[PDB]
Amino acid sequence: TRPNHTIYINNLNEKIKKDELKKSLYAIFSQFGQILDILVSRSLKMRGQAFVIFKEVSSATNALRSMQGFPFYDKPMRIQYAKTDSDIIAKMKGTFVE
RNA sequence: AUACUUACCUGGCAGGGGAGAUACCAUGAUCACGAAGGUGGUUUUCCCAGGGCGAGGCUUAUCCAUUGCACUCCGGAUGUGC
Repeated sequence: TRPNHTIYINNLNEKIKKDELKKSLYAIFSQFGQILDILVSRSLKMRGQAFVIFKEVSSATNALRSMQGFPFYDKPMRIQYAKTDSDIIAKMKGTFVE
């Protein structure tokens, strides 16, 4: 609930292949700012989810506000801030601990 | 259909890995203890050829499970090709 560089997206369509999903998330979410990375896995724990990492928290906050509920492959997107900093954010900060 | 008989038409030949090495066994080698080797085994190194076993992995769809906070791939099942 507290703003973050990374947004967490769930309720994604699980049928969509990994590169396609990264691709289509990039298209939609660059409109709000510079993206450092989009992480997708199709494993059991991680399917249906993506982390979009932005350079600025303000882009993240605007991306979260605007896209909340957005129809994406026949499913509304659920978006939150990530609970924890993404490794590349934390290393940028010197906050990083293994 | 099978076996033989006669007539007619036809008709090449040759083979089954190869090459090394073997200290050990057999061949109980005809000259005062002995050949070397060769041959046949055994073991082994090359040239390797066809099979056996299929651990693992690649690919794609049905069903089942999953609403999951990660940043070291990575749920289950079943089937065509690899």
